[PDB]
Amino acid sequence: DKMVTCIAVGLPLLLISLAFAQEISIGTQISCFSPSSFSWRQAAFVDSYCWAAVQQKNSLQSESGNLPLWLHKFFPYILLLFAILLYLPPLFWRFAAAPHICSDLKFIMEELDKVYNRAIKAAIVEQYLKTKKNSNNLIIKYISCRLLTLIIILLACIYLGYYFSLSSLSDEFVCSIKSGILRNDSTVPDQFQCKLIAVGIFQLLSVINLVVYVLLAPVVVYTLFVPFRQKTDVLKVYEILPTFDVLHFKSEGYNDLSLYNLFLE
Amino acid sequence: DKMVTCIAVGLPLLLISLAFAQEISIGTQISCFSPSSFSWRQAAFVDSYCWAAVQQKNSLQSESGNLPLWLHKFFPYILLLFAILLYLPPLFWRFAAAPHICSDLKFIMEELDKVYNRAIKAAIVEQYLKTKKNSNNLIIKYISCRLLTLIIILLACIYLGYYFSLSSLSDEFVCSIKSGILRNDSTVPDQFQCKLIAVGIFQLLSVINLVVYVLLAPVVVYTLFVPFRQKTDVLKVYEILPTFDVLHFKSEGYNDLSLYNLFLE
Amino acid sequence: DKMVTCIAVGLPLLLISLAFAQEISIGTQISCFSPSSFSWRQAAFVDSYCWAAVQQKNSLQSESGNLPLWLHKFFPYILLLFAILLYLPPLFWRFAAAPHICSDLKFIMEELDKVYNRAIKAAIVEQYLKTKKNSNNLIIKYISCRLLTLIIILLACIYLGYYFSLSSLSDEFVCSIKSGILRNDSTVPDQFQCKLIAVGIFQLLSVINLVVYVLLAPVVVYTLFVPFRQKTDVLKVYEILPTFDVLHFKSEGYNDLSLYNLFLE
Amino acid sequence: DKMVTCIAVGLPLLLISLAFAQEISIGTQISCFSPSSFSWRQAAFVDSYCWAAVQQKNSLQSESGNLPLWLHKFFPYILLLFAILLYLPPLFWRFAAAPHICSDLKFIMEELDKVYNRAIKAAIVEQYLKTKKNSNNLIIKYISCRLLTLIIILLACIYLGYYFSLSSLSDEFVCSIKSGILRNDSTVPDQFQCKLIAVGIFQLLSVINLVVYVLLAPVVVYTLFVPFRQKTDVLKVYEILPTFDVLHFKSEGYNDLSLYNLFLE
Amino acid sequence: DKMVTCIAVGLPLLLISLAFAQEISIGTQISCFSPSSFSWRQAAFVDSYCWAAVQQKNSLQSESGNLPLWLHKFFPYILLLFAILLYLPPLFWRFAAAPHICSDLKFIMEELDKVYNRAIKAAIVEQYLKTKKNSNNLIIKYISCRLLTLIIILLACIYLGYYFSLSSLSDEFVCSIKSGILRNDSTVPDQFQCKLIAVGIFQLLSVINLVVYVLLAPVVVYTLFVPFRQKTDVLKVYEILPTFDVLHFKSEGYNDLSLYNLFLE
Amino acid sequence: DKMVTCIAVGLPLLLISLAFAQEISIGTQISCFSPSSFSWRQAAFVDSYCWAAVQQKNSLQSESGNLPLWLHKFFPYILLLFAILLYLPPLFWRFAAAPHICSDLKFIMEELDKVYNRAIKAAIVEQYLKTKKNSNNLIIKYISCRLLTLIIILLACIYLGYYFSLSSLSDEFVCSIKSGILRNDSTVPDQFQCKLIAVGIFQLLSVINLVVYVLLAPVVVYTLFVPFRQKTDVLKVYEILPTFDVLHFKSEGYNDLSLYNLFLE
Amino acid sequence: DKMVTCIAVGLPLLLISLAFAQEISIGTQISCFSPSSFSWRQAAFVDSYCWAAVQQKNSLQSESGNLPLWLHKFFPYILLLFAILLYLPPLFWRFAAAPHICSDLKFIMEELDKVYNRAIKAAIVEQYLKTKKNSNNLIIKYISCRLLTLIIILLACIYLGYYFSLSSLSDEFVCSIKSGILRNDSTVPDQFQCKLIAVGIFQLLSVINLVVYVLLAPVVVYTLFVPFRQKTDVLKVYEILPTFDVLHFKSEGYNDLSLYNLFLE
Repeated sequence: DKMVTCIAVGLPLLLISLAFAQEISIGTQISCFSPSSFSWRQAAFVDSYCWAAVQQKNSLQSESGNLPLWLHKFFPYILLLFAILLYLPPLFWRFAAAPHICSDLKFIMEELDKVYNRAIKAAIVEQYLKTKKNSNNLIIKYISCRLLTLIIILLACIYLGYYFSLSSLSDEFVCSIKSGILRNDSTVPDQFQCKLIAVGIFQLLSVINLVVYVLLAPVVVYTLFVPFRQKTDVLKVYEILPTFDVLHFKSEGYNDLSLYNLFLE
Repeated sequence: DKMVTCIAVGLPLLLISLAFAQEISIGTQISCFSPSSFSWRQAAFVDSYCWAAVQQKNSLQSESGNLPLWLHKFFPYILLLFAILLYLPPLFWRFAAAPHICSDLKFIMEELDKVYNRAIKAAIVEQYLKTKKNSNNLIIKYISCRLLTLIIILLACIYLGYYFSLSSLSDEFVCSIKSGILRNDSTVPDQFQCKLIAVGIFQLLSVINLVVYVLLAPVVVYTLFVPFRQKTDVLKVYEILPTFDVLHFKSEGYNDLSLYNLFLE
Repeated sequence: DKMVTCIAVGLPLLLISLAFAQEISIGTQISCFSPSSFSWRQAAFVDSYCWAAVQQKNSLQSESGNLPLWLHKFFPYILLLFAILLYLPPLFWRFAAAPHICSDLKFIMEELDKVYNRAIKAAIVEQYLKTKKNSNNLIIKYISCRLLTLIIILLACIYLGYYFSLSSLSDEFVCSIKSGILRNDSTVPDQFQCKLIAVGIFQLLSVINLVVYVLLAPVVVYTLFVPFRQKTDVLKVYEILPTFDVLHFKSEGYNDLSLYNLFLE
Repeated sequence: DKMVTCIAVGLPLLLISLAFAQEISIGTQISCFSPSSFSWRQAAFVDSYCWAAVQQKNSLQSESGNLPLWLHKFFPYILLLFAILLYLPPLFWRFAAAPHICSDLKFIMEELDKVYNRAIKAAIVEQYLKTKKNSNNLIIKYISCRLLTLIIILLACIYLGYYFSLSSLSDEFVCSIKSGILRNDSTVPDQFQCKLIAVGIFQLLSVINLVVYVLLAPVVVYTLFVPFRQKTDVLKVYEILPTFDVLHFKSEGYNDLSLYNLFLE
Repeated sequence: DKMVTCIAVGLPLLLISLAFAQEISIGTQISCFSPSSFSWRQAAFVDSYCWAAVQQKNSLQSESGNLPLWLHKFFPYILLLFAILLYLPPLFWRFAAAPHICSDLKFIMEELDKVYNRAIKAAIVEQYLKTKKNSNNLIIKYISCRLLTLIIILLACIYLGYYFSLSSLSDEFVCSIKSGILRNDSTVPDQFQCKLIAVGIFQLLSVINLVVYVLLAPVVVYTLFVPFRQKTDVLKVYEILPTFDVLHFKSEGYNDLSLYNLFLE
Repeated sequence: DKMVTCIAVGLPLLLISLAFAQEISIGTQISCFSPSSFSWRQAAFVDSYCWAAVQQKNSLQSESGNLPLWLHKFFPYILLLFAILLYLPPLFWRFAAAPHICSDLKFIMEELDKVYNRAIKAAIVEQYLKTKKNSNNLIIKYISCRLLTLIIILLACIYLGYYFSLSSLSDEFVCSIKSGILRNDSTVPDQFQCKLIAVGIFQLLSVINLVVYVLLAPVVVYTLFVPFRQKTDVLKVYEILPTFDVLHFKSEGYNDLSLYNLFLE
Repeated sequence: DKMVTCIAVGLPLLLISLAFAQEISIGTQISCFSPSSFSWRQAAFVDSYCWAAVQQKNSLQSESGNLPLWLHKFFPYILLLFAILLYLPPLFWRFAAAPHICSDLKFIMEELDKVYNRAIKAAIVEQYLKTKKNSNNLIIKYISCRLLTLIIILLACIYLGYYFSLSSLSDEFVCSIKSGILRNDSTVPDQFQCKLIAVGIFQLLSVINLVVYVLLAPVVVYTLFVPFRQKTDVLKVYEILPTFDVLHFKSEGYNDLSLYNLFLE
């Protein structure tokens, strides 16, 4: 549990703290080039016009190549989704298996105090491996979120891995008010070479979250390999090995593991 | 309870966190095109004038087609309503059935310790199925909110499903101060091609809440199908099957379900 | 209690959350039309002048018809009053009847454990209906707030019902600085067709609170009808029926209502 | 206690919530009429000059009649004083009589369990009226704050009652920089017809707090009339009647008042 | 304790709430008269220049009379000092005498239960006045803060009493940039009749805190007069009378003072 | 402990509250003299340029004398360091001696209840002075922070004592953009007599923290003088006298010090 | 534990408080030199353009020498990383060894109460050194983070040590809009000698965090030297000496270390 909950608590909390670190350094959102003192409010109009008309013109206006790319407006907006989608398998395990694993904890704790009163009588345990001898496909419904956590983290490395080769010239784009000319065909200049403020802190943030998840994907791969090195195959681990390390979850007793020191002599 | 409370807690909390994610990225609300440096305050006057006169002119001024459409001013305002209307059936069940289901929990817990002291005597339960043999239309008054939660989520998919085909050209609209000409008929230009700032984050938010509710409406449909696969029809499930899974609600005991392991041998 | 406290907790909390939803979308408060770049501060002076001189000129300056109507300056200001006036009858019942109803709860709980020890002896209750046989006009002093809650909710539907037919042209009004001409009679233009920013979110908020209270006034009317269908008239319900449903208030016991299951066989 | 603490808790909390309702709708504080684009900062200078020179010129500059009236700068500032001066008699009673009334509560609770063990023996109280037969002028030191709460509420109705007849033309006042002419006698215009922004929400707030206190002053007058209708004069109520209703303060027991039901038969 | 802690808690809390009441109504800090549209930033430069050069020119530039008077820049800054200096003697008594007075409370409570078990035996106390017969100059180290609280409150009435006769014309002062002329001797006007914004709420705050402390200094004088009217001089009160009223500090018992009612008969 | 923790809690809290009192009255940070309406943004550019180029030019540009003095940019920045460096010896004693002094407290409390049960037997203690007869250089590792607190407070009086004689003319300094001339040698004026806003509240804050620490340095000197007047030299105080006053730390008992009253007779 | 947790708690908390001390004194982020009143919004456009185009031009535009150096945009951004990377080894030890060291604490506490009941019998312990005689490479997996904390702190002194010799002239850089000329080749000036606002508080913050870590790196080196001076080599310390000082972790008893005082006589 603890090596799983370490990642499953610290990593979306890391990503939401990093999203807030983005959110402090916002300032404004976009700047456009107003044509040399024609007003103040017309400049903010053109700026908000082009920041609203990024997604809208499906034709070619930036001549960038695959220019319908939605121009990375949404990194707090995407990172919120990715943090809560990594947060949902802990919520699923904590709201659909924690009473059942608490009953399993009560079972193994009455089993260990049964061993304790067997040692008290030394001044039945033999059946409890047979109590967990059945099929029990139900703990494989718990193991599926451990693969489902690898699913979102793998595509995040493909999502942010798209963000590097995007960011050559996907920031300075050319925008217009063509329907503004369509009113009068008289006055306003056509194109304004605007530019987003965001990639100065966004592009060098796709170093960090990418290199964190790539250097942690084998740690989540390693979550499905302790069931291989303790005499049982993945078809046969069904109840023991997803409880055997979970025997170390809450606490122990004065002789839960000191018998090994006692049986040593 | 738990598969119901999972959705009924996480989903309006999702929608209110997404409403706050909208509320951080507001900035301003609308920009209008002031006619080339005639003042500063007259520009904000025209801008607030047209943002106040969206709903008012019932005649044709945008030439958009069904242009009395109220121009999506209200998405935090609508989403607040939809979050609290999804929040109200949990409030109704928690304030009108939780003492009665707590009495049901006390009844089934004294029933299970009656089974426990029957096992203690092995070192009356036979009547308790007959205690719940009556009509009891009262739990069908609890099942109605499970349909009433499907009611609001279904129309939300029709509400946001309206929002896509709306958003072709329901953003750039044309506005005027015609009563301003009616003062003097002298000076001010007539029409100003204003534009809302909102749909750049609103329209690509009607992807998310739509696709979440469509991929969760069969999960709320599935809330009325566990009463079909356990030997009783929906006319006959009245008390057992809305308590049978609710037997797994708070906790269990050392032998509430370990008898199956004991009766196995 | 619970069907009463459901409304009496959730509805003024709804109205104060909706007042805060108004308070987020304020922006500015009013815009006026400054005459074409005569200053910046004179524009804000004229704007604050007319937003301060709404109530003051009792003569006809808007030519609107019943134009001394105070021009809806006060909807957070009125809604705060209406929320706290709906909050005061719960405060009155909780600070003037909750120790007495706690003594009533202690009386009925010693009555039910008297029934319990009567069942223990089966291995005086007959007097307790006569303990509550008197006049007791004092619980009618508790029933008066249930009518007093209907009083404020009924006039709120007449208050907001006034707000629809008001809002035809009670927003664009004409204002002046006539005493400003009285200084010099030289320079300033006379009238400025100002306009409030508020009714774009205020008028379509008098849909919501109106239709909520109209669809909840029969629910508060229904609070005085359970005392009619249980063999006693409103002159004779004095103590039983305002305690009979209040017997279901805190909790019950293992045999407070399981005797009906026991007496069934 | 409870009918006293109802007012003494809810009413200064009402006035401080209403002061904060003023504090949200502030905006700016005063506007002055800058003479037609002479600068921006000189306009704010003149505005802050006249908002600082309201109290200073003791001679006649507004020609309003009793124009040294300090021009209602201070309504959050005065209302804070009036709220804390209504808050101080509850603080005085809670910090100078609550241990002594807790000892009185301990005395009457050991008196009622003395009655309880007298009823247990039925399977000395006769002295306790003589324990409270003395003079005890000390509870009259508690009754003085009930008159001292009427003192501040009465003058508040004279304070706000002054505010109506003030507000005819005590808002638009005329101000100058005469010492500014005394530098050069050259350039600046003399008088500026400024105007406070405050009375649009201040004057129609002296409806509310006035009509609340006038419709609650007989409720505080009624706090000194229950000691008249229970066989003792105000010279003779000294200990019984300011404890007799305070017998209903914390709670009761199973037979603190059920003896009346028992003695009925 | 309680009549001391009433003042010692409520009065610096009053002064810090009044300091925050100042802190809400700040707005800006000073306005200066920019010479008729020479820039915007030069106006704020001159304004911040003169608000920084108030204390600096020790020569005569205001021609006010004793014009090195530092021009009351510091009333939140001074009032913070005066609040914490009135807060420090409660901190000193609570951190240097509260365990010793808790031991004194434990001593007098075992003394009163010794009287209680003497009354139980009626079905040694005679030595305890001799236990407190010594010199004990140590409680005079507690009485010194009661004089030290009078020290700061007395000079505060001389500090704020200086503030009235100051405020005739200590607000409008004349300031320059003479070193600015020393650059070029060409362009900038010399003197600017600036004015502080502060005394409109500062001077009529030296009514309030002055008249509060003057009407409370005899209440702190009265703190050293109860030791005179109970048979002992101030040389002989050393332990009894600073504990005799402190016998009424925490609570009492069922017969701590009801013996007087018992010995009455 | 208590006379030490009084200073060690109240004094860095005083300095951080005074740093926040600085932080409220910031406003802007520096003003520069823009040459008579050449733009707005060039003025803020020059102002931020010179506030960034204070430390950079190591040559003579202010002609002030020892003008590389870094111009007191850092008083919240320095005061934060000095507050946390005075906060660190309490952290060191609380995280490296509080369990050991809690064991010492447990030892002296079992010693005092050993004296208590000796008095109970009157109806071994003689060894406990020999238990603390050894060398114990380890409490001298606790006494070193009491000298290390005097170290930082002494240099603070030399740090702020430098700040007075600095502040003659270390505020108005002359700055330029010489590399700006190096672009064109055409347009911009060379020098701008800027001035910091800070010393109006900074210089008259080096009165307060200086005079507080000078009037408290003998109080920290007095922390190493109680070990001289109780029969042992500083070489011999090792365990008794840094525990003897620490015997008065948590509490006492009914006869921890009342034996002196008992042995008096 | 405590000398380790002192640094491991206080030092990243120091660095994050110092990062927030940076975050309060931000103001703006960069200023550029707009060419003499050509607009307002074009100035902010050029400023945001060059603050976005710092990293982008990989060719020579600053002529600084190794000018692709990314120009220290990221000191809250880097310091957040360094604080959480110093925070992660405490998280690793607290989530992967604290239950095992709690079992070790339970083992040594039952060992000390075994010594206690041996002393009670004086009115088996001999095996417990042999219980910890094995290899136990597992505590060397705890000692690796103590080296891994030295890893990040060592490179931080090389990271900030790079920052001094960088900051000669890595602040004033030259930037252009060359693609802006490529539109028209007509109007805009080419180069703008902009300058970062950050190094006035950033460069003299690389004094502090550098000199803190250099004066604390031997304290973390000293964390691996107590295992050398207590008779065992680093190959043989495996369990005793990383538990021997951890015997002083939670608390002790009345005779856990008072036996040394008892065995002294």
